[PDB]
Amino acid sequence: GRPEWIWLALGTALMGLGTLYFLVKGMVSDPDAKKFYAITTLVPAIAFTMYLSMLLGYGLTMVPFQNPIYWARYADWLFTTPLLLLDLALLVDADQGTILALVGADGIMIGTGLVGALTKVYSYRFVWWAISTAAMLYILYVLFFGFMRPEVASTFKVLRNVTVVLWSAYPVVWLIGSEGAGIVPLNIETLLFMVLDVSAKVGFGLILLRSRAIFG
Amino acid sequence: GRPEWIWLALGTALMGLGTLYFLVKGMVSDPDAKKFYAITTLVPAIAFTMYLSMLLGYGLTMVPFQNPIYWARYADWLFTTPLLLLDLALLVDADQGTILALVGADGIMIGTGLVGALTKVYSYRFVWWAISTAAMLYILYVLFFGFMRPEVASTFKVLRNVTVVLWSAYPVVWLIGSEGAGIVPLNIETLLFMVLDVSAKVGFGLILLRSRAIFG
Amino acid sequence: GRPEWIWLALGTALMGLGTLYFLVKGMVSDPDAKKFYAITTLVPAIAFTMYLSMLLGYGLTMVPFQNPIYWARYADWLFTTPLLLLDLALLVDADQGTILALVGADGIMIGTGLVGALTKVYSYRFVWWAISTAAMLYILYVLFFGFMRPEVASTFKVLRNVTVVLWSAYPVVWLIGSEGAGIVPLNIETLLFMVLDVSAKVGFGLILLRSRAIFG
Ligand SMILES: *C/C=C(C)/C=C/C=C(C)/C=C/C1=C(C)CCCC1(C)C
Ligand SMILES: *C/C=C(C)/C=C/C=C(C)/C=C/C1=C(C)CCCC1(C)C
Ligand SMILES: *C/C=C(C)/C=C/C=C(C)/C=C/C1=C(C)CCCC1(C)C
Repeated sequence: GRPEWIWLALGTALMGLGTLYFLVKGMVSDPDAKKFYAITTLVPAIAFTMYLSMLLGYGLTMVPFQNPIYWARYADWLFTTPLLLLDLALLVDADQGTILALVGADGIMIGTGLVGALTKVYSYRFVWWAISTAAMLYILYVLFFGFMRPEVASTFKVLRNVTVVLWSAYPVVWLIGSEGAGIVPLNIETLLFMVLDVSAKVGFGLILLRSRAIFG
Repeated sequence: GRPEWIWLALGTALMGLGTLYFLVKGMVSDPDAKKFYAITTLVPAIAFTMYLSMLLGYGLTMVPFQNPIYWARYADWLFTTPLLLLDLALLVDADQGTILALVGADGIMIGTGLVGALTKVYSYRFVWWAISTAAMLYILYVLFFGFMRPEVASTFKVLRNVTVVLWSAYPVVWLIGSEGAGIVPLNIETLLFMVLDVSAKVGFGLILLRSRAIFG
Repeated sequence: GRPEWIWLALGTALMGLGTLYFLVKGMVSDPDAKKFYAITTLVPAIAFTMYLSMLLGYGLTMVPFQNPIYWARYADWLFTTPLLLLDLALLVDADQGTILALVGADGIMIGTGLVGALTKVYSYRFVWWAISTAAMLYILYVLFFGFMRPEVASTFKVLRNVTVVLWSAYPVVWLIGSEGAGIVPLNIETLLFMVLDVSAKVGFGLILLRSRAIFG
């Protein structure tokens, strides 16, 4: 019924297939590699469920500021974005202190994202967007300045670059889409997030899980 | 007022008493044993609070598909089921990678359980049930195939068998009860969950905390 | 508009400034010290966001028992109180078992706090208050009886004393304020929590982050 259904359906499909691929691929005894397979398989598994929830209409609510807001995205990102950061952190043997900073900053990013998404005073939505963007920028700063076997170095560099590029798109899509200024229709916005989500999840995992960096 | 009150009241009582028993019993210097006492005491403490919430009417909502759904169960299981899995994982010195898989799969199980519980399209409730059951089955697979001092071996075998049997009952009760097909009345369903919950929590803890497997 | 706005605004300001101070101060290579800076900076960062949410009206709901309840407090405390306990636990090199007990007990404290805050049967609100207070008392007991370099000893003693005093005020404020008996107006209650929150967060962090106890 809703025009964006096609992109929700494809996202569900692609997340589903990616999960099954990583699950089959991970069938691995090396403790380190097992950690990467676990993190990297859980990511699209979670996204699969949240995409499904949006397709079926459960992960959608109306916010008066009567705007269709897919809140399920934030339930997804609350878990999947810290997991993706753990993949990076583990590659480089990050100190626990740096892990907590990343995870905590990420929680703030998604939580303020959600508050902004659900806020009924239009102008205040963008205050929450700004705070969330600050947390994102802190995360990007830590990834470049806050942190090594050569193969770990090469793979970390690729994944970090992928991360900086894709993650930076999210706040732009939100600002111009139905959560923000409403300059890009919900249908197109759903498509953008779908492309970003699959790349950031399945794309990312493929690069990581095909590299020898994950073995001790 | 509501017929199931008696089973909510007994569950609250039994969870309460089990918590106090484990608390008194744990009054223990061995680091390993302290970890088991903590996990195993927190479990029925959480369940106590969620049983209380249901007795008092706070953990109950009406879902139109006007069906009384005790959502408090899922707030309980979200924390207590991973904790029970940590008890198992620690016994056998599981690799962190295997722990994340178990915990993550468990989160998916309960989260999709909850979505199914609260879904307003009747047919879709059972799609969520199926996904949750898949996650449960993955958990059971890991417990048997994804993993040792003899006393650890004996105790792990008992607890794992208890786990496989009791946990497998939960999806059956849900399917036939008020969350699913509505073939078994809410009153009887509440009783089944109460028996399962106490066994899976207090029964489980008694077997674990009386074994010498918990000491290094 | 609402009289308590001034205290929400100052709390937001003070939490904001404290976060920036700790962030600048932490600009530190020692792994141990990094852990303390992370925990201690995240704390007022979270509180900043939740104070903002209350100022802007998002973190407030009406509970019929038509009472204005700031639920945002509990979203704050759910994360910040375990973090503050981790600061203490790490100082003294607590066993993981003791950490889980503290964190778990803290989760119960805040969760039952929230249930009480949102409960529509007046008398039952204080049952939840009593359970939460029991969990708090268990936490205080562990801090004194459940647990060392001299500088670690001195700093831990100060922070623990600060903790026992400030934390014990929270249940009293709740009982006499708008969540409980309604003997102290919401405006004054908001002020009390603001003073307690800043002391418990910024005060606490200043004492910790100025001590040499945080370096290995
Ligand atoms: C698989 C999903 C991924 C990698 C999602 C990343 C999402 C973000 C980095 C979102 C950031 C946002 C802001 C920085 C501002 C407010 C809007 C958000 C939550 C989209
Ligand atoms: C103390 C509580 C325990 C051990 C609960 C275990 C609960 C489950 C294994 C529930 C499983 C479910 C499914 C597998 C399908 C959907 C319905 C659920 C959530 C009951
Ligand atoms: C920064 C915030 C801090 C340190 C908050 C501490 C809050 C508590 C210790 C609250 C305790 C409560 C009870 C013990 C009973 C019910 C009411 C609560 C949640 C305020």
